[PDB]
Amino acid sequence: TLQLWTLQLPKFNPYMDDVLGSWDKLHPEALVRWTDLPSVERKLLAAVFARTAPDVVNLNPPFAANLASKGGLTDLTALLPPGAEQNYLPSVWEAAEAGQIAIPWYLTVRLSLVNGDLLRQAGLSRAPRRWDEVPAYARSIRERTGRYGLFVTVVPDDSAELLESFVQMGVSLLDARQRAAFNTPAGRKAFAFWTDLYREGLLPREVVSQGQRRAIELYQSGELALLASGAEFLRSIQTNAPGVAAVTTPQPPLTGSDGTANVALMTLAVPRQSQQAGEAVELALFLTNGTNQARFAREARVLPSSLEALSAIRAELEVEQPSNPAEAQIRDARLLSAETLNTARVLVPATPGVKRLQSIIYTQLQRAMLGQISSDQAVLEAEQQWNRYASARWP
Repeated sequence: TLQLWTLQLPKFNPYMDDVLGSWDKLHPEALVRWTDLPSVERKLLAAVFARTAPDVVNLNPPFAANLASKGGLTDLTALLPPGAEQNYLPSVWEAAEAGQIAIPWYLTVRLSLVNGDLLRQAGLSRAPRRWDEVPAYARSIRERTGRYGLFVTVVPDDSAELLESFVQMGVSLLDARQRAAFNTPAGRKAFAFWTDLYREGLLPREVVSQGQRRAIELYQSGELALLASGAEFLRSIQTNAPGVAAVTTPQPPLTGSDGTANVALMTLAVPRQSQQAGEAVELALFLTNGTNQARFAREARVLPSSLEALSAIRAELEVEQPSNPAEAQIRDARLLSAETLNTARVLVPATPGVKRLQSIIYTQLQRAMLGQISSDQAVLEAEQQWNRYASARWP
């Protein structure tokens, strides 16, 4: 039997129950036992210590790089059928220094869910689309409505949107040698950007202590004018808070002057300890073929990495006839995500130790937002702490 490990998937039990069921009908010799987890490295280490490593593991570019730098992922090129990469988007297939360590699965382009009713209360007609327009926008929301314009968490190991904003703001995080590269005019400007927003009462005070689940809660309460989220969460807004969804419009995500948006890549990898690597590759290919990826794109309102499924999903969206405004809203969001994908890139560099770097930056930025140190003081402390870590790991 094979053990499949997926990341943060309750709402998608029926999808998994059918596709894995189909797999079990096709491959009775390698039945799948599925476990979904949130905190992934601790559980992989325990299974590998017991010499019971899973066969297919769901990863993202940052975590996949930490594992592959240590020789833990199978080079799939040896086992992949010839012309298997032809079935995937080339930009996302090549998004995996240790060879081909992962097969692309699905991906998400997050949009700006804008509360249009809060905008009219603030005397605004639309939400900003670039970060240098965020302060003026946030002030108008804060003073005329009392609500908050946006919510970006600085809890060290929560969402990476803050670190992604650094990249969108032109900040260079690491050089070749893995040394700190953000003590630059861009990095100091980015640190001051977030410090000044918090100190001026423009951000919710709990951004230093709560993650995107609080942002979700604030938007559904009508207390957040812009929520960085995808199409799938829009349907739960429709059910949980119809008053807010009725005045919600999907909008392009916030970017920097370069325009690039972020895309969250989900992949499937085969640990080197796996004793059924060939069957594991077959399972990863089955989960990511045209039919299964298209079906998951519909049920999850997500974008696939399969060319066949991506074109099929784009085609269904262009000719979909929604029966009510709710379905039309969901169609508008999914279509905007599919259109944004042509300009979106992966922004957190798929390098080892990026979560250590995120934690150091978020911690120092947090000290500056609370007024315990200056912004430049946070930059220096972050730079020196990262170089402490980087000299020990990569001398």
